[PDB]
Amino acid sequence: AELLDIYAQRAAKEGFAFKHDREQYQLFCDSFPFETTPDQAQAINAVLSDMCQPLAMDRLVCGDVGFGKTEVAMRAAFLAVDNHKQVAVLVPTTLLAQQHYDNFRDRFANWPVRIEMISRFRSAKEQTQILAEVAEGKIDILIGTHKLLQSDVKFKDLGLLIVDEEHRFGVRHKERIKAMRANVDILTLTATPIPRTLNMAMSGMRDLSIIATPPARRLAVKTFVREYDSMVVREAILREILRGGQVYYLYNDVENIQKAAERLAELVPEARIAIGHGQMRERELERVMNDFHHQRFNVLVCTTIIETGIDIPTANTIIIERADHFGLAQLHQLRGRVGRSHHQAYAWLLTPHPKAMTTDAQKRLEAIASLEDLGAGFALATHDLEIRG
DNA sequence: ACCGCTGCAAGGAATAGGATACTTGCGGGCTATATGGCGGCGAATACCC
RNA sequence: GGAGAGGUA
DNA sequence: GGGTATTCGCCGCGTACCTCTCCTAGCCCGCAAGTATCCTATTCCTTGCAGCGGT
Ligand SMILES: Nc1ncnc2c1ncn2[C@@H]1O[C@H](COP(=O)(O)OP(=O)(O)O)[C@@H](O)[C@H]1O
Ligand code: BEF
Repeated sequence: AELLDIYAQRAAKEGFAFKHDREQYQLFCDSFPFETTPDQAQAINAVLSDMCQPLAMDRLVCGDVGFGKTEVAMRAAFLAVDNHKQVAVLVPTTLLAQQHYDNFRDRFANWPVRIEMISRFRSAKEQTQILAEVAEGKIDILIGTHKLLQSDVKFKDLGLLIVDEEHRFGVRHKERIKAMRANVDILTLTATPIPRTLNMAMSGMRDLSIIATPPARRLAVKTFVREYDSMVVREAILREILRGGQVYYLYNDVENIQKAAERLAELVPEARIAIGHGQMRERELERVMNDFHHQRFNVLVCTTIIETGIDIPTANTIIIERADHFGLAQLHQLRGRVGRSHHQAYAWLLTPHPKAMTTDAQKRLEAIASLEDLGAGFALATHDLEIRG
């Protein structure tokens, strides 16, 4: 009955056709100072052909982290601004939202087009101005979190929508963003699908694509599943400090993180530490993110806001503290978030007492330890299927 | 004497764990179709006048 | 209490 | 009617003792036990409205 309200098998849509100029797109390729992997090229060809088709997309590009997936979005946005179709981008954070903001600014500091962000960082006074500008269409590239899906943003011609890290998103988020215009091209970027989406990809009802081709210098990431030792963490911190890198410290607490920062400072007097949590006024958060870009302090304690990831090649090691309750997707994503460089990264994993571990925690840890190699996220997602169900 | 700010609830994503509705085999409690034995004898038909 | 089987004189 | 033959069915078949076993069938409804499921918590994130210093 619900579908009979639409009077179609999800088929009342006619879609849209994009026009691409081969020379213009080739010029944008020239503005990209890199060479894409063959599977990245295949994904580019598939997405460009699909948008050239007069139908709307729902395409999964589920490849492992560190495979330059974002550049596919960069080129999609370039072809969107070629048509001037008011592209919007969604990510469930502010850190990676800022990362995408600056990346798009870099991609379009040569191409005349307007890129901006709308999130908690912006004041409402300028949020209203952003909404007015996107109502008149003077803005083409917007980056922001769920503020857009609050029945407040107005688009003269909403023609392209982008979503990153489909995981951690509840249902009806995609429906709320779809409600505005049916024939918009949906580009679903992600690192790992949740079981339902992966099963639907298997069904073939949604377009799917995989990029099993890592960059040249992306060597593996070492992993070490160890019991709670206060010395391995210190010596690994020193190992990366002598290397000249940044350590990602995970503890997953917003109360004892304060004490833990000074505790690990006493453990490692050589370490310069900043304190990070999502319950902060965000001014010092962006300031210390800038500091991290400058690597003035080495090791950062943080909650799961780090999961989205703005990894710098300088960072080459992650030490966690809680290893009893974390999903396999998160484990693999934070494993692969490190790197983007020629240098061998590391992933030091700290576990509390083995007998305090429940059976499922043992299964998760043994599974993540069993597999350690490139192109491991997709197979890990397949294994997570039949586990989470 | 008006305002933008902080802060304090309401609703999304990840784990453990008891309650409790659901399913099942029973134990006692109850109700309701033959075929290898003769002999004697008296009554009951059959019969053919 | 009643049936069935075997046995003794 | 009547004297007769033929058939049908009922009646009957020793006394005393010892050992052993087994004695209605089937349905049905309460009921004990065992279980899969559903609601109950914890941790993270991003909103929406009421106080509130400050001027
Ligand atoms: N084929 C390649 N060769 C060398 N470096 C690459 C290649 N593809 C991507 N990179 C680099 O690796 C980084 C990966 O970042 P990102 O696009 O966020 O990857 P992912 O989205 O998979 O995490 C990019 O910033 C880019 O500079
Ligand atoms: F979206 Be990614 F993994 F940078």
